Order: sequence, then structure tokens, then C-alpha cells
Amino acid sequence: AVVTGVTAV
Amino acid sequence: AVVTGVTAV
Amino acid sequence: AVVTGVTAV
Amino acid sequence: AVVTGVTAV
Amino acid sequence: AVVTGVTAV
Amino acid sequence: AVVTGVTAV
Amino acid sequence: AVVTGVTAV
Amino acid sequence: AVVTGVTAV
Amino acid sequence: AVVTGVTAV
Amino acid sequence: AVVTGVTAV
Repeated sequence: AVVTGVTAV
Repeated sequence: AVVTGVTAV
Repeated sequence: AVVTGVTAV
Repeated sequence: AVVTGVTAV
Repeated sequence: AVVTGVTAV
Repeated sequence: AVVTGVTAV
Repeated sequence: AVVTGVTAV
Repeated sequence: AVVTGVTAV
Repeated sequence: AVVTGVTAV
Repeated sequence: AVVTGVTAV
């Protein structure tokens, strides 16, 4: 699995 | 700002 | 700012 | 598994 | 600022 | 596993 | 600032 | 496993 | 500033 | 295992 999470302000 | 990031496998 | 990052396997 | 988490302000 | 980072396997 | 976590302000 | 980093296997 | 955690202000 | 870093295997 | 933790202000 390739799992990528980005959270930005 | 409240910024919350969760990345899980 | 409250900034919280969690990365888990 | 490749797991990548980014949390930014 | 309160900045909290957790990286776990 | 390759696990990478970045938390930034 | 309160800055907290945890990296674990 | 390669586990990398970065927490920055 | 309160700065706390934990790296564990 | 290669485990790398960086906490910075």
C-alpha cells in the first residue's frame, strides 16, 4: 500500500 | 487555526 | 495555532 | 507499505 | 503555538 | 515499511 | 510555544 | 523499517 | 518554549 | 530499522 495524507492551511 | 492530520494503515 | 500530525502503520 | 503524512500551517 | 507530531510503526 | 511524518508551523 | 515530537518503532 | 519524524516551528 | 523530543525502538 | 526523529523551534 502507498498511503499519502496532506493537511494544510 | 486548529489543524489536524491523521494518516494510517 | 494548534497543529497535530499523526502518521501510523 | 509506504506511509507519508504532512500537516502544515 | 502548540505543535505535536507522532510517527509510529 | 517506509513511514514519514512531518508536522510544521 | 509547546513543541512535542515522538518517533517510534 | 525506515521511520522518519519531523516536528518544527 | 517547551520542546520535547522522543525517538525510540 | 533506521529511526530518525527531529524536533525543532
